[PDB]
Amino acid sequence: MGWAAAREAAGRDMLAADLRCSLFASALQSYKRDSVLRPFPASYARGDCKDFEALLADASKLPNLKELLQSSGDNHKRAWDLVSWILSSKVLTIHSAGKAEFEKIQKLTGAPHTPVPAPDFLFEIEYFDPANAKFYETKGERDLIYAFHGSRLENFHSIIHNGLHCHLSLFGEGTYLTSDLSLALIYSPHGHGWQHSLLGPILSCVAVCEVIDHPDPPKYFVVTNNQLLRVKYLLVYSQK
Ligand SMILES: Nc1ncnc2c1ncn2[C@@H]1O[C@H](C(=O)N2CCN(CC(=O)Nc3cccc4c3CNC4=O)CC2)[C@@H](O)[C@H]1O
Repeated sequence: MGWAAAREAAGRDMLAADLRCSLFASALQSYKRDSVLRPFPASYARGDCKDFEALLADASKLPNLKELLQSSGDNHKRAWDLVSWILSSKVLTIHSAGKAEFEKIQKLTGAPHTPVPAPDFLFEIEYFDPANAKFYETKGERDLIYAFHGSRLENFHSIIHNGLHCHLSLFGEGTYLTSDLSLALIYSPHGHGWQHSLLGPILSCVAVCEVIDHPDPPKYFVVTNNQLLRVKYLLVYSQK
């Protein structure tokens, strides 16, 4: 996606654009970047060779999104290229939501049984076709379940773009979900986001999943076929 298209997208929802940059920074900065930074910007790869040192360096030169947008940049050329890539997707996009939807989420997942904190920011994932149509076609007459999934921040760039995978032979294969946000949170410790983020530099992210209902101390449950679920919301918490 081009620079003018990037500037319109970022201007329409800066906190959603900022999140996508913060989640990219978190994956990039992680020692696990080789595996967690997927999708990877092809501009920073030769063949199979990913140049994480070029990418880490260029990432650390990105100004905050207010500065990037207010600066008429042909000098912020490398930054625009990178932010344009970050905010591009033909499959989905992300939308800032108000805590008028945290009420909705709570109603969908079920009233909490244990004290829980309120997210500082909430975000919804909009899926475009064929992906969107495919999900509802798979769903059919079956009703949708809403459950939480906690994870380390460096995993959310890959979780969002590639979806939740199923494994990591051993113990327990499939994705673990819970209707108690207090259980999901123990799997979502604070991680390092982006120093120029409007959300703040240290964040915790919890996913809300749309689960197609099929026979599948707080209670939890496991989803083995990954065609039956998708991240629909993101609960973001900033450390103060
Ligand atoms: N596309 C992806 N990119 C990077 N990580 C991805 C990914 N898709 C899934 N994952 C990540 O894989 C990790 C994974 O398989 N794991 C890690 C931990 N483990 C058990 C476990 O998940 N238990 C478990 C138990 C109860 C509740 C919750 C969890 C997790 N979240 C919860 O809310 C099972 C194997 C996982 O943490 C997940 O968030």
